[PDB]
Amino acid sequence: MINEIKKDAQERMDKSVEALKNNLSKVRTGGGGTEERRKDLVKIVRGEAEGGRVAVRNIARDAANDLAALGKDKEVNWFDISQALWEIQKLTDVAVKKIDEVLAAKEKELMEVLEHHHHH
Repeated sequence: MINEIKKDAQERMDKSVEALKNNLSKVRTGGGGTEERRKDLVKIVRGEAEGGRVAVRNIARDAANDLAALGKDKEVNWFDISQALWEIQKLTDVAVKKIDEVLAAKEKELMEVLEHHHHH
């Protein structure tokens, strides 16, 4: 079951990160804005990013709990469970780092005034 748990977890986390990108692509200025108005949009995407983090962490937790439940099975090695929990932790770390990077790039896009934007 271990391999399945780890696989599902990677797939669900990848799914969460892609959903975040999808959702963030809807948040946009339409080609310009005052600093204040662009910050309104930044607050929204910050909220969504934390939603992504929550989702990813929830997935990791479900996974760890599914792993621990295997304990009851004497055929399952303690060391395989231990390794698998370490892998789940790595997956969360990678996923959160990506969400953080996605958020930083999105905020910069929202805030930075470019020559082709309508100016205020």
